Order: sequence, then structure tokens, then C-alpha cells
Amino acid sequence: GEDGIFLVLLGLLMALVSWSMGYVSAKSLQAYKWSYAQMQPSLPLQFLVWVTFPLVLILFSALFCHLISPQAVGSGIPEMKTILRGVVLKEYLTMKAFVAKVVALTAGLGSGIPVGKEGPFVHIASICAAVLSKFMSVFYYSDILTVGCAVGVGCCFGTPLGGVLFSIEVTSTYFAVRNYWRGFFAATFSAFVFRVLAVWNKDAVTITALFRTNFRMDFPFDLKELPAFAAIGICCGLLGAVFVYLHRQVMLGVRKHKALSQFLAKHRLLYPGIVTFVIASFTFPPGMGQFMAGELMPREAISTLFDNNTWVKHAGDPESLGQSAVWIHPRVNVVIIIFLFFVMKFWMSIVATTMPIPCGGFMPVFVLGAAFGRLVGEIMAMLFPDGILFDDIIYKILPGGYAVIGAAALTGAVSHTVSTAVICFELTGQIAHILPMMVAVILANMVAQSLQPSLYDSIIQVKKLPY
Amino acid sequence: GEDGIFLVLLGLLMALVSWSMGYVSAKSLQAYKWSYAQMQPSLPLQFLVWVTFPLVLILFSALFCHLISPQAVGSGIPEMKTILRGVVLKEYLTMKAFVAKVVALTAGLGSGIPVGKEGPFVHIASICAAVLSKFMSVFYYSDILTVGCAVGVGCCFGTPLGGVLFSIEVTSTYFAVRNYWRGFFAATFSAFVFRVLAVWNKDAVTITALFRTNFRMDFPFDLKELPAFAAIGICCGLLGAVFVYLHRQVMLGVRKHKALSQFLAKHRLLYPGIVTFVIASFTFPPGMGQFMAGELMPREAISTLFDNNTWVKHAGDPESLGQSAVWIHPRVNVVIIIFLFFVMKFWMSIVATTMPIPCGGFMPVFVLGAAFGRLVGEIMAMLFPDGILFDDIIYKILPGGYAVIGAAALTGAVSHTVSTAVICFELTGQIAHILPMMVAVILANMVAQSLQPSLYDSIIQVKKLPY
Repeated sequence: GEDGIFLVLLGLLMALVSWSMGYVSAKSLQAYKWSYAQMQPSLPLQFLVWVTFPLVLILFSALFCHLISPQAVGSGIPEMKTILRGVVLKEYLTMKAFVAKVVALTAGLGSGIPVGKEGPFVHIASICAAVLSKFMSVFYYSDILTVGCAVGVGCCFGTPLGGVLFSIEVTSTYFAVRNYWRGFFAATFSAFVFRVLAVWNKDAVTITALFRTNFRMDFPFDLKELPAFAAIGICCGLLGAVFVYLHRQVMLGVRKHKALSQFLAKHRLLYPGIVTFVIASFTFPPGMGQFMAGELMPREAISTLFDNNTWVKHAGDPESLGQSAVWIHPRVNVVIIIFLFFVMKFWMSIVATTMPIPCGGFMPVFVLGAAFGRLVGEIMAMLFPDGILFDDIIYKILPGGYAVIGAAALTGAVSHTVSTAVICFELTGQIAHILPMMVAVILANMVAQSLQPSLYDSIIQVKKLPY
Repeated sequence: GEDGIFLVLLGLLMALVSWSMGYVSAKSLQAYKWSYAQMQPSLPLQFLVWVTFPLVLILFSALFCHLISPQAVGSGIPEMKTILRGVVLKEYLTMKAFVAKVVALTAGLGSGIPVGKEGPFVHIASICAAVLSKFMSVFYYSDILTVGCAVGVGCCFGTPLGGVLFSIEVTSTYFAVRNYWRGFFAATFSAFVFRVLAVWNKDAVTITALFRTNFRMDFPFDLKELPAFAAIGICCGLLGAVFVYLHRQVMLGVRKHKALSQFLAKHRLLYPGIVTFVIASFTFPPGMGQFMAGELMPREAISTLFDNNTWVKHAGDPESLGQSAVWIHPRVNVVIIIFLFFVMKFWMSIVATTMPIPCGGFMPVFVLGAAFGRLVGEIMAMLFPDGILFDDIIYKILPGGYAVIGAAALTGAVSHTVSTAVICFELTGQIAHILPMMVAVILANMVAQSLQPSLYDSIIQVKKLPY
């Protein structure tokens, strides 16, 4: 029927837009790395590239938004929740917002600064839903935008099921099973289009291509590792709430402090500029980025944190882990560099999601949880270098498995959802740690819900969204 | 809070009851096989055991129900849907119903006759929910029984996520996200208890232990096999509707034909008796069960149909497939024996779900879809004995992968749900065929929804449930 065509169009267009963004953002990241390596000998020149490439891209993001649509800043979820609660802001679903968000997000994702695709994609998909609906019908709203949410999350990273589930939770409170199936169909169409696009251009982009883990796990699961996975959850819920709190505190700070707001309104590009500069100066690989793997960009970070190696075991011999050899520092022990990645990227992600550019929170917190989980798993590997015997089987610790759990847990404590476990499963391509993950994400949600709001609901508060 | 304790109690009790049933049903299946092998030389004696063991157990199931609670017959879902639509039948949620359903289902699952655990478990879990609620609070209803549905499906086979998702779809139309999370927590508790029970008794039972597939799949997926997976879906939707239709036709038949109803009301144990006898006489291994793998009981059937072997390749040398050597018949080609399994078990499952015992539809249709999918995959392996080259990679056909898709598709066309894909993923322990499965189950649902009702809604019609 006409609604079936709407969903086919949704999936198709979303996947196309998502792939295009991912392509150009990856080409920009490739240029970033190439330019940086073209300046190899000279350190000041290396610094220049390392800070100006992101600076230009983030300044462009902010400026483009301000010029075209300044309502295309931030994530989309908080405001889509407002729209879905009846209070529709009609400048959000405009084509100017589309263009602004699309181009500016591409620039933000090709900068390497921790901003997120997940979140703004769902706004891009809700604008696309609204536009597609008009193009079809005129040439209800909640239904249309709920499916837009599903396909936004689904087309972002390549997670049909997890995306629909995420939508149901992040936006509505009482979903309809029709919209669950409508979103399902549309998200699977998005995935199919994504697969054929990754055939035409032989992949080399996206995040479905990567993040695919190759863990060799034994069937029964070491239940003695369950306490550590439960601990990941508890602590990720605590840290998820800390993220939400601190992000809201800096979000409020920049506007509630009168001097701050006035200054940054006179000079609009001051805030994004200085934030980008300091993040990039701390992630400068020969500066502080040697103790926090600053060379690694968001997607490479996960690819490495989700590896089937034990960094603390193969520290004497690096380059056997491949791209995960940047975690092994000559002097500093791996564990401490993952700790420093986590600490540095915590504050970096807090202030980059406060920047006036289209920015989401999932991916920044995903890399943070992967770091936290890996740290736990590498410590577990030090505590058990022989593995833990539960039944009669010895289970060598998979620190990368712990990282997947942590990613889902921290990002589920920030978004107050349990569907991040499913997103992780599909992004990772494996479901071996199903019980450990479920436990962790539930525990994370519990702790975080008992402490702070969700990233989205807290932003609603700061932005005084009607709701 | 008190609701958190309710969910902990739900999960705990459900897992305990489910495990206990599974244990005794497996011990009964072990005795069945042992007794049959104790009669090895004599064929009439072998026949006796092969038909009387199930006969006694099914007759007991029917009689026990009739005596204790004759409202503990059939599945639970259709009637739980009625209760959840406001029209509460209060003899359904009694403790007499609990006992009847529990004991009689154990007997039915230890008989080897295609009856299902999934379906009656959700009634057992809704009774348990009601009882637990009273034990806690007195010593709303929809919320309670919706979570009961989630944990029923979840604790049945060991599928937390898939179970909650199934519940949302099979019962309500507009679920609440609170109940989604409440069901999630309770189902993960069930899974945790299940894991520790499978540690205390070193597993050897359940279905989470088995069904775990070991497919070695290449990352990009052969998109040329996608047409065959889509075909599985289309055809499984057709056959799903045929199942629903024919089941309703025999369900009506036995009561709408006045002579039939009168006869079977005078002799209550006639219908179950004759049906059990004829199913078991056709599944007699030296009789017709050599051309349809009748030796295999429901769970072994899937374990074999979900194997990583190609039966049509290793036909000259059997016993390399292990328990899947019963599919290789000396004379009849594997493909035709899977076809005959499918045909025979189609009608067998249609009439065993019409029997007056606690019986569900998922598992019977799950084995049917696994058979259909395997047949498709084995034919695909004959058509491509070298594999299909898509990109530059040759992809050897995994007929067992096709079986997992088919299982989810036929059971998703019978239940009108897309969550069977998730159930399959978790039961199989692998999510490699995510896109192929999604496509298939969506296509199945589409075709089946355009043809017949769901098994549950059709039963509602036959049983004239208020709804």
C-alpha cells in the first residue's frame, strides 16, 4: 500500500544519505591521516594539520548550521521526543534543517572530534520521513516520525532490530506494534540497500564493515566472569550518570553564566573553535596522544578495543595486534593508556557534545564504554593470565568481549535504554556474551536511572523544550 | 521495589518450572529411546514401545487435564490475548490450571509427539505471575500478565530478548516501554537461573544447550543467496497460512461436525489416542520413519537440521554427520527424506495441536521450517556444489543456515511476528544471517498476513473467545 511505499522510500533514502555521509566522512578522515603523514618530519607542521583539519571542519559545521538552519544543531532525539509528545516545533522538520544537519554532520564525523552520528541521523531521518510523506501523500505524524526514528538509528551503523528497539525506547513510552513492524520493514530495507552499496563500492567505509568481532567463545560461558561483567554494568551506570550530569552542567554553564553566553553570542565560532583546538591538541599523537591513543579516530578505537587479543599479554611484542599496537606504549603499561583514553575522552566527549554543531552522544559514549570494558578485561587478564576454570573448562579472558559489554552498558546508561545490547550484538556480529551483556545493561540502566536523567531528557531540561 | 521483587520471583520461578519440565521430559525421552533399543531384535516389540510410550503419555496428559482443569488444554496465548483485551476468564489463571498444564505438558514433551512448549509455557507463566502477584501484594492485570508472557517465552527455550519481543507482538498491540523493560529484567533473571541450573546438573537438558550452531560464515555474505532466502520467506508465508488454515479446519471439523463432536465427547480419550497412535506408527523408524527420520525427536531434529554439514555432499559417507546420518537413507536421497519429513510432520503437527492436551504451535512449526529451509539449502548445494561467487569470494552453501532462516520464517508466518528471527538468533547463538533472516521473516509475515490469520487469532475464532 502507500504506507509500504513510504517505508521502502524511507529505507532507501536513509541508507543512501547515511552511506553518502559515511563515505565522505571516511574520505575526510583518510585525508586527515594522509596530510598528517605527509608532514612526518616536522613536528610543528604535524601539529598544524592535526589541529587545523578538525578546526576547519568543526568551524564549518557550526557556521553552515548558523547560516542555513540554526535549529539543526545538537542531537535530534531530544527534540524529536518533544515533537512526538504533541508539541511540534515546525522549523525542525524543514529541508533547510536537512541540508544543514547532513553537510555539517559529515564534516563533524570527518574531523575525528568525538561527536556522534547516532542522534542527528534520527532527525535527518525524521525530516526525510516528513518530506517523503509530503512527496507521496500531499503531492499520523507520530507514526511517521517513530518509523523515522527506527530507520535513523537503523541506517546509522547498520543495526535494523537494535535500531527499531532503540526508537521504541528513546522516544515513545507506549509504542504501537504496527509502528514496530513498520519500522522493522523500513530498517531492513535500509540494511539491504546498505549491503548493495557496500558491493558497488566494495565497502571500505561504514561501520557495519568494521566492528565485526572474531571472538572464539566456548559454549557454556565462564560464570565466574559474570561478577566482572556485572561490575562493568554497575560502574557504567555510575559513569553514565556522571556523563549526563557533567554534560548538562557544561551545557547549562555556557548559557546560564551571563558573561559566558554574551561572549559566545558575540563570537559564535569561539566556543567550537577553542574546544576543537584543545581536544585535538591533547590527542596530538606525539604530545599527549601517545598516552591515550589519540592517533586513533572514533571508529578505529572501537575496531581495536573490540579485538580478540590481550594487549597486556602481547605487550613485549607489539605489531602482532596490528592497529591495536597504538595502545601498547613503550613505557606506559597498556592498562594505564586505556585509563587515560577513557579519562581524556570523557571530558572531550562532554564538551564536544556541547558544541553548537550537529552532535550525538551514542558513539562518543560507545567508545568510552569500550575503553572502560577493555580496561576491566585487561585487568581481568592480569588477574587471571591462565584463565578461570569454572566447570572443567578454563576460560581465557577475552578483554575485547568485556569491551563490547562496556560499550553497551555505558551507552545504555546514558540513553536509559536496554536496546544498546542488541545494537552491540548486531554491530559486533556476535551474540555469545548475551547473558553477560543483558545483566550489565540492566544493571547500568538501574544505577543510572536512580541517579541522573537520560542524555536526551536532560537536554530537554536545559533547552527548556516544552515536552 | 515490590515490582522488582515480582520480576525476580517471576524469572526465578519460571526458570525453575521450565527447567524441571525440561528435565523430566528429557528423562522421559531418554527412557523412550532406551526402551525402544532394549527391544532391538523383535520388531513387533519395537512397535509396541514406539507407539505405547507416547500413547500412555498423551492419554495421561488429556486425562490429567480433564480431571484437574479442562481449561488447561491447548495453548495459552490465544486465551491470554483474550484476557489481555479486558475479557478475563478467571478459570484460566487458577492453580488447578497450573498443575494440570505443568504435568500434562511435561508428559506431552516427553512423548515425542509434535506438541509445543512455547505457548503453554505462556499461561504457566501468566498463572505464575498472577499467583506471585497475590502472594506478594495481597498476602494492573495486563501489566502482570504481559510480563508473564515475556518470561514464559523467554524461559521456554532460553531467549530473553526474543521472548520479550515475542510477547509484545503476540499479545498486545500497543505495548508500554515500562513492560518492555520489566519483561526484559525478568527474562534475563530467568536466563541467569537457567545458567546456574545448567551448572548444578551439568546441563545435558534444555534447548539452550543444543540448537547452538557452529556456522563459519564469511563477513560480506553472498548476496546471490539472498534470492533463495527471500524465496524461503515467501514460501514459508504460504505454508504458514496453509498450516493455520488446515489446523483451524481440523479444529472446527472435530466440533462442527455433530457426529464427530458427540462421539469424541462420549469417548474423551479416543481422539488423542488415535492421533498419537497414527503419528507414532508413521514415525516408526523401520516402517515409514526411515524415509522421514521418525527416530529423531523434535529437539534432535533441529539439532541436526541446524548442522554445519551438507548432507547431499556427505551422502556416500554417512556417520561423519553424527546424528544427522539418520537423514541419509541408503536408497532415498536426503532431499526427498527432508521433503517427506516436512510433509509428514506438517499433518502430524496440524492434528497434534488439535489434540485436547496442553499443546503449542511454535516448536512444531519451527521443526517444519527448519526442514523446509534445509531442503532449500540442500537443493542450493546441489545447484552450486562449488559455491556461488559474488564478489571475488566463493561462498559454499550452508544448508543449515538456510534451515535457521526457514524455522524463523515459518514460525513467524504462523504467529504473525517478526520476533522469531530474534528468537532464532539467540537459540542458534549466531547472528550472521541477520539480513537474510530479516528479509525472509518480513516476507513470510507479509504473505501470511495477506492470506490467513495467526495461529492464535484463528484459534480465538474457533474457540469463540470473546476478544
